[PDB]
Amino acid sequence: SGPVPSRARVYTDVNTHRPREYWDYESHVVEWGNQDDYQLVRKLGRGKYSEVFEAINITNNEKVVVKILKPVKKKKIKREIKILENLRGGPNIITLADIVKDPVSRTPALVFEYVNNTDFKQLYQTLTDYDIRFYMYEILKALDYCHSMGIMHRDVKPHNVMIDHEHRKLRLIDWGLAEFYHPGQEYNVRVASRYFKGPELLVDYQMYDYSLDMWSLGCMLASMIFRKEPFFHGHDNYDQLVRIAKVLGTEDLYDYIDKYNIELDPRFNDILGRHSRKRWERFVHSENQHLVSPEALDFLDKLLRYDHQSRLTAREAMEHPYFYTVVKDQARMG
Ligand SMILES: O=C1C=C2C[C@]3(O)COc4c(ccc(O)c4O)C3=C2C=C1O
Repeated sequence: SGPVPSRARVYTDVNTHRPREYWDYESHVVEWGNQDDYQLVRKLGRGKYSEVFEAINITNNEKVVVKILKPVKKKKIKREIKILENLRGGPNIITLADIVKDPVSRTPALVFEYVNNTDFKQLYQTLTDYDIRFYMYEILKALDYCHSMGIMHRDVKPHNVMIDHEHRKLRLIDWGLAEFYHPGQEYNVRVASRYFKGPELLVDYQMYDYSLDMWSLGCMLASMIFRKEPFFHGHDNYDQLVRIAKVLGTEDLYDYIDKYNIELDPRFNDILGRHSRKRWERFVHSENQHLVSPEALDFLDKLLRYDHQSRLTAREAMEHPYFYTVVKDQARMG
Protein backbone atom coordinates (compact mmCIF):
# COMPACT_ATOMS: atom_id res chain seq x y z
CA SER A 1 0.00 0.00 0.00
CA GLY A 2 1.10 3.56 -0.73
CA PRO A 3 1.49 6.67 1.44
CA VAL A 4 -1.52 8.63 2.71
CA PRO A 5 -2.22 11.58 0.35
CA SER A 6 -2.01 15.19 1.63
CA ARG A 7 -2.92 18.71 0.65
CA ALA A 8 -2.07 22.19 1.91
CA ARG A 9 -4.40 23.46 4.65
CA VAL A 10 -4.11 27.03 3.37
CA TYR A 11 -4.17 28.53 -0.17
CA THR A 12 -5.02 25.04 -1.38
CA ASP A 13 -6.81 25.98 -4.59
CA VAL A 14 -5.36 29.36 -5.53
CA ASN A 15 -4.08 28.11 -8.89
CA THR A 16 -7.32 26.18 -9.36
CA HIS A 17 -9.43 29.35 -9.44
CA ARG A 18 -6.97 31.49 -11.44
CA PRO A 19 -6.82 31.63 -15.27
CA ARG A 20 -4.86 28.87 -17.03
CA GLU A 21 -2.31 31.41 -18.25
CA TYR A 22 -1.42 32.25 -14.62
CA TRP A 23 0.17 28.87 -13.84
CA ASP A 24 0.67 27.45 -17.34
CA TYR A 25 4.20 28.79 -17.73
CA GLU A 26 5.03 26.68 -20.81
CA SER A 27 2.64 28.79 -22.86
CA HIS A 28 4.14 32.03 -21.57
CA VAL A 29 5.46 34.38 -24.25
CA VAL A 30 8.53 36.21 -23.04
CA GLU A 31 8.66 39.98 -23.57
CA TRP A 32 12.34 40.55 -24.32
CA GLY A 33 14.23 43.68 -23.34
CA ASN A 34 17.44 45.01 -24.85
CA GLN A 35 20.69 43.23 -24.01
CA ASP A 36 22.76 46.29 -24.97
CA ASP A 37 21.13 48.26 -22.13
CA TYR A 38 23.41 46.37 -19.71
CA GLN A 39 27.18 46.24 -19.13
CA LEU A 40 28.75 43.46 -17.01
CA VAL A 41 31.04 44.76 -14.26
CA ARG A 42 32.12 41.73 -12.22
CA LYS A 43 31.19 38.11 -11.54
CA LEU A 44 29.30 37.80 -8.22
CA GLY A 45 28.69 34.10 -7.99
CA ARG A 46 28.90 30.87 -9.92
CA GLY A 47 25.75 28.82 -9.79
CA LYS A 48 25.82 25.29 -11.17
CA TYR A 49 23.07 26.21 -13.63
CA SER A 50 23.86 29.93 -13.93
CA GLU A 51 26.32 32.74 -13.35
CA VAL A 52 25.55 35.95 -11.57
CA PHE A 53 27.11 39.34 -12.26
CA GLU A 54 26.98 42.84 -10.90
CA ALA A 55 26.15 45.06 -13.89
CA ILE A 56 25.15 48.62 -14.83
CA ASN A 57 22.08 49.72 -16.77
CA ILE A 58 23.76 52.27 -19.03
CA THR A 59 20.46 54.09 -19.77
CA ASN A 60 20.32 55.45 -16.20
CA ASN A 61 23.67 54.37 -14.72
CA GLU A 62 21.88 52.22 -12.10
CA LYS A 63 23.44 49.04 -10.71
CA VAL A 64 21.60 45.79 -11.41
CA VAL A 65 22.31 42.08 -11.13
CA VAL A 66 22.35 39.93 -14.25
CA LYS A 67 21.88 36.18 -14.12
CA ILE A 68 22.90 34.31 -17.27
CA LEU A 69 21.07 31.00 -17.72
CA LYS A 70 23.38 28.67 -19.64
CA PRO A 71 21.80 25.70 -21.55
CA VAL A 72 19.17 24.10 -19.27
CA LYS A 73 15.62 23.07 -20.15
CA LYS A 74 13.74 26.07 -21.57
CA LYS A 75 10.81 24.86 -19.48
CA LYS A 76 12.80 25.58 -16.31
CA ILE A 77 13.62 29.06 -17.60
CA LYS A 78 10.00 29.81 -18.35
CA ARG A 79 8.91 28.57 -14.91
CA GLU A 80 11.24 30.97 -13.06
CA ILE A 81 10.23 33.85 -15.34
CA LYS A 82 6.47 33.29 -14.93
CA ILE A 83 6.90 32.95 -11.17
CA LEU A 84 9.03 36.13 -10.97
CA GLU A 85 6.46 38.09 -12.99
CA ASN A 86 3.50 36.72 -11.05
CA LEU A 87 5.15 37.82 -7.81
CA ARG A 88 6.61 41.20 -8.82
CA GLY A 89 5.77 44.10 -6.52
CA GLY A 90 5.06 41.63 -3.69
CA PRO A 91 6.58 42.54 -0.28
CA ASN A 92 10.33 41.79 -0.15
CA ILE A 93 10.17 39.75 -3.37
CA ILE A 94 13.26 40.44 -5.47
CA THR A 95 12.23 42.54 -8.48
CA LEU A 96 12.81 41.18 -11.96
CA ALA A 97 13.65 44.44 -13.77
CA ASP A 98 14.32 42.94 -17.24
CA ILE A 99 14.65 39.82 -19.34
CA VAL A 100 17.23 39.84 -22.17
CA LYS A 101 19.07 37.56 -24.60
CA ASP A 102 21.99 37.52 -26.99
CA PRO A 103 20.07 38.25 -30.22
CA VAL A 104 22.47 36.02 -32.13
CA SER A 105 23.22 33.18 -29.71
CA ARG A 106 19.71 33.22 -28.17
CA THR A 107 21.22 32.86 -24.68
CA PRO A 108 18.75 34.26 -22.07
CA ALA A 109 19.49 36.31 -18.96
CA LEU A 110 17.49 37.71 -16.06
CA VAL A 111 18.02 41.22 -14.75
CA PHE A 112 17.23 41.93 -11.08
CA GLU A 113 17.23 45.00 -8.87
CA TYR A 114 20.55 45.48 -7.09
CA VAL A 115 20.67 44.85 -3.34
CA ASN A 116 23.83 45.94 -1.45
CA ASN A 117 23.94 42.70 0.53
CA THR A 118 25.75 42.41 3.87
CA ASP A 119 28.13 39.39 3.94
CA PHE A 120 25.83 37.10 6.08
CA LYS A 121 28.65 35.02 7.60
CA GLN A 122 29.47 38.39 9.13
CA LEU A 123 26.00 39.98 9.53
CA TYR A 124 24.39 37.34 11.78
CA GLN A 125 27.23 37.97 14.24
CA THR A 126 26.12 41.58 14.76
CA LEU A 127 22.33 41.20 14.66
CA THR A 128 20.36 42.16 17.76
CA ASP A 129 17.29 40.41 19.15
CA TYR A 130 15.13 43.14 17.62
CA ASP A 131 16.98 42.88 14.28
CA ILE A 132 16.27 39.16 14.00
CA ARG A 133 12.55 39.62 14.84
CA PHE A 134 12.30 42.43 12.29
CA TYR A 135 13.98 40.44 9.49
CA MET A 136 12.02 37.26 10.32
CA TYR A 137 8.82 39.25 9.97
CA GLU A 138 9.98 40.63 6.60
CA ILE A 139 10.82 37.11 5.32
CA LEU A 140 7.34 35.96 6.48
CA LYS A 141 5.68 38.74 4.48
CA ALA A 142 7.42 37.35 1.37
CA LEU A 143 6.39 33.75 2.10
CA ASP A 144 2.80 34.56 2.95
CA TYR A 145 2.63 36.55 -0.25
CA CYS A 146 4.15 33.94 -2.56
CA HIS A 147 2.15 31.13 -0.86
CA SER A 148 -1.05 33.26 -1.20
CA MET A 149 -0.14 33.49 -4.88
CA GLY A 150 0.13 29.70 -5.17
CA ILE A 151 3.91 29.37 -5.26
CA MET A 152 6.33 27.34 -3.10
CA HIS A 153 9.86 28.80 -2.95
CA ARG A 154 11.55 25.46 -2.11
CA ASP A 155 15.04 26.89 -1.50
CA VAL A 156 14.70 29.04 1.60
CA LYS A 157 18.14 29.52 3.17
CA PRO A 158 20.30 32.47 4.39
CA HIS A 159 22.07 32.75 1.00
CA ASN A 160 18.69 33.31 -0.67
CA VAL A 161 17.77 36.15 1.67
CA MET A 162 19.58 39.35 0.61
CA ILE A 163 19.86 41.92 3.40
CA ASP A 164 21.02 45.50 2.94
CA HIS A 165 21.39 46.09 6.66
CA GLU A 166 22.02 49.84 6.59
CA HIS A 167 18.74 50.36 4.73
CA ARG A 168 16.85 47.65 6.69
CA LYS A 169 16.20 46.18 3.27
CA LEU A 170 15.37 42.50 2.73
CA ARG A 171 14.75 40.56 -0.49
CA LEU A 172 13.99 36.88 -0.99
CA ILE A 173 15.86 35.74 -4.14
CA ASP A 174 16.58 32.60 -6.18
CA TRP A 175 13.21 31.40 -7.42
CA GLY A 176 14.87 28.84 -9.69
CA LEU A 177 13.51 25.91 -7.67
CA ALA A 178 10.13 27.56 -7.01
CA GLU A 179 7.00 25.78 -8.27
CA PHE A 180 3.22 26.30 -8.53
CA TYR A 181 1.21 24.38 -5.95
CA HIS A 182 -1.55 22.07 -7.22
CA PRO A 183 -3.42 19.90 -4.71
CA GLY A 184 -2.57 16.21 -5.07
CA GLN A 185 0.50 16.79 -7.24
CA GLU A 186 3.54 14.59 -6.51
CA TYR A 187 6.61 16.79 -6.40
CA ASN A 188 10.36 16.29 -6.78
CA VAL A 189 11.90 15.95 -3.32
CA ARG A 190 15.31 17.00 -4.72
CA VAL A 191 14.93 20.64 -3.69
CA ALA A 192 16.36 22.93 -0.94
CA SER A 193 19.89 22.88 0.51
CA ARG A 194 20.61 19.78 2.56
CA TYR A 195 20.55 21.66 5.85
CA PHE A 196 17.17 23.23 5.15
CA LYS A 197 15.37 20.18 3.72
CA GLY A 198 12.16 19.39 5.55
CA PRO A 199 11.59 15.86 6.88
CA GLU A 200 9.05 15.28 4.06
CA LEU A 201 11.86 15.59 1.50
CA LEU A 202 14.21 13.42 3.58
CA VAL A 203 11.73 10.52 3.75
CA ASP A 204 10.68 10.89 0.08
CA TYR A 205 7.12 12.05 0.74
CA GLN A 206 6.34 13.71 -2.55
CA MET A 207 2.89 15.23 -1.99
CA TYR A 208 4.19 18.20 0.01
CA ASP A 209 3.12 21.86 -0.08
CA TYR A 210 3.96 25.44 1.08
CA SER A 211 4.71 24.17 4.59
CA LEU A 212 8.11 22.96 3.29
CA ASP A 213 9.24 26.62 3.27
CA MET A 214 8.22 27.05 6.90
CA TRP A 215 10.52 24.24 8.00
CA SER A 216 13.44 25.94 6.18
CA LEU A 217 12.52 29.20 7.90
CA GLY A 218 12.50 27.40 11.25
CA CYS A 219 16.02 26.13 10.52
CA MET A 220 17.10 29.72 9.79
CA LEU A 221 15.53 31.03 12.98
CA ALA A 222 17.31 28.40 15.10
CA SER A 223 20.67 29.19 13.50
CA MET A 224 20.24 32.92 14.24
CA ILE A 225 18.99 32.85 17.83
CA PHE A 226 21.35 30.02 18.87
CA ARG A 227 24.30 31.30 16.82
CA LYS A 228 24.90 27.95 15.11
CA GLU A 229 25.02 28.04 11.33
CA PRO A 230 23.63 25.80 10.08
CA PHE A 231 21.61 24.44 12.99
CA PHE A 232 21.02 20.90 11.68
CA HIS A 233 24.39 19.86 10.10
CA GLY A 234 24.15 16.43 8.40
CA HIS A 235 26.98 15.03 6.25
CA ASP A 236 24.38 13.74 3.76
CA ASN A 237 20.61 13.40 3.33
CA TYR A 238 20.33 10.37 5.58
CA ASP A 239 22.51 11.93 8.28
CA GLN A 240 20.47 15.12 7.99
CA LEU A 241 17.36 13.33 9.21
CA VAL A 242 19.49 11.86 12.02
CA ARG A 243 20.52 15.36 13.14
CA ILE A 244 16.87 16.38 13.24
CA ALA A 245 15.90 13.20 15.14
CA LYS A 246 18.56 13.93 17.77
CA VAL A 247 16.82 17.21 18.61
CA LEU A 248 13.13 16.54 17.87
CA GLY A 249 13.37 12.89 18.95
CA THR A 250 12.59 9.62 17.17
CA GLU A 251 9.11 9.02 18.64
CA ASP A 252 7.44 11.96 16.84
CA LEU A 253 9.42 10.98 13.76
CA TYR A 254 7.95 7.48 13.85
CA ASP A 255 4.43 8.83 14.56
CA TYR A 256 4.84 11.03 11.42
CA ILE A 257 5.94 8.17 9.21
CA ASP A 258 3.11 6.03 10.67
CA LYS A 259 0.46 8.72 10.10
CA TYR A 260 1.28 8.97 6.43
CA ASN A 261 2.15 5.30 6.02
CA ILE A 262 5.45 6.42 4.48
CA GLU A 263 7.73 3.34 4.29
CA LEU A 264 11.34 3.96 5.23
CA ASP A 265 14.59 2.59 3.77
CA PRO A 266 15.55 -0.38 6.04
CA ARG A 267 18.93 1.12 6.94
CA PHE A 268 17.28 4.31 8.15
CA ASN A 269 15.96 2.72 11.31
CA ASP A 270 19.44 1.51 12.25
CA ILE A 271 21.08 4.94 11.96
CA LEU A 272 18.10 6.81 13.44
CA GLY A 273 18.50 4.90 16.72
CA ARG A 274 16.33 6.15 19.57
CA HIS A 275 16.55 9.71 20.80
CA SER A 276 14.50 11.64 23.31
CA ARG A 277 13.07 14.99 22.40
CA LYS A 278 15.42 17.72 23.61
CA ARG A 279 14.28 20.95 25.25
CA TRP A 280 15.15 24.02 23.16
CA GLU A 281 16.58 25.59 26.31
CA ARG A 282 19.47 23.11 26.02
CA PHE A 283 20.86 25.16 23.15
CA VAL A 284 20.90 28.41 25.15
CA HIS A 285 24.32 29.52 26.45
CA SER A 286 25.88 32.74 27.78
CA GLU A 287 26.81 33.85 24.26
CA ASN A 288 23.41 33.53 22.53
CA GLN A 289 21.00 34.07 25.42
CA HIS A 290 20.45 37.76 24.58
CA LEU A 291 18.83 36.59 21.32
CA VAL A 292 16.63 34.06 23.05
CA SER A 293 13.32 34.61 24.82
CA PRO A 294 10.42 32.33 25.69
CA GLU A 295 8.43 33.81 22.78
CA ALA A 296 11.32 32.91 20.46
CA LEU A 297 11.38 29.26 21.61
CA ASP A 298 7.60 28.90 21.47
CA PHE A 299 7.72 30.37 17.95
CA LEU A 300 10.59 28.11 16.84
CA ASP A 301 8.95 25.05 18.37
CA LYS A 302 5.80 25.64 16.29
CA LEU A 303 7.80 25.79 13.03
CA LEU A 304 10.08 22.79 13.50
CA ARG A 305 7.58 19.95 13.54
CA TYR A 306 7.83 16.72 11.56
CA ASP A 307 4.24 16.79 10.39
CA HIS A 308 4.07 19.37 7.60
CA GLN A 309 0.35 19.85 8.37
CA SER A 310 1.32 20.80 11.96
CA ARG A 311 3.62 23.73 11.20
CA LEU A 312 2.56 27.37 11.45
CA THR A 313 1.41 29.06 8.24
CA ALA A 314 3.29 32.30 7.46
CA ARG A 315 0.14 34.20 8.42
CA GLU A 316 -0.12 32.43 11.82
CA ALA A 317 3.61 32.99 12.34
CA MET A 318 3.17 36.74 11.76
CA GLU A 319 0.55 36.79 14.51
CA HIS A 320 2.89 35.26 17.12
CA PRO A 321 3.77 37.44 20.17
CA TYR A 322 7.46 37.09 19.24
CA PHE A 323 6.71 39.85 16.74
CA TYR A 324 4.68 42.21 18.98
CA THR A 325 7.37 44.91 19.13
CA VAL A 326 8.04 44.87 15.39
CA VAL A 327 4.30 45.08 14.55
CA LYS A 328 3.68 48.18 16.70
CA ASP A 329 6.73 49.83 15.15
CA GLN A 330 5.68 48.99 11.58
CA ALA A 331 2.17 50.43 11.57
CA ARG A 332 3.25 53.39 9.44
CA MET A 333 1.15 56.42 8.48
CA GLY A 334 3.98 57.28 6.10
O1 LIG B 1 17.03 32.36 -9.37
C1 LIG B 1 17.51 33.42 -8.98
C2 LIG B 1 18.83 33.42 -8.64
C3 LIG B 1 19.44 34.62 -8.16
C4 LIG B 1 20.82 34.59 -7.83
C5 LIG B 1 21.19 36.00 -7.88
O2 LIG B 1 21.45 36.36 -9.21
C6 LIG B 1 22.39 36.40 -6.89
O3 LIG B 1 22.50 37.70 -6.56
C7 LIG B 1 21.24 38.58 -6.63
C8 LIG B 1 19.95 38.07 -7.10
C9 LIG B 1 18.84 38.90 -7.14
C10 LIG B 1 19.00 40.25 -6.74
C11 LIG B 1 20.26 40.77 -6.27
O4 LIG B 1 20.38 42.12 -5.88
C12 LIG B 1 21.38 39.91 -6.23
O5 LIG B 1 22.63 40.41 -5.79
C13 LIG B 1 19.90 36.68 -7.47
C14 LIG B 1 18.74 35.71 -8.04
C15 LIG B 1 17.35 35.71 -8.36
C16 LIG B 1 16.75 34.54 -8.84
O6 LIG B 1 15.36 34.49 -9.18
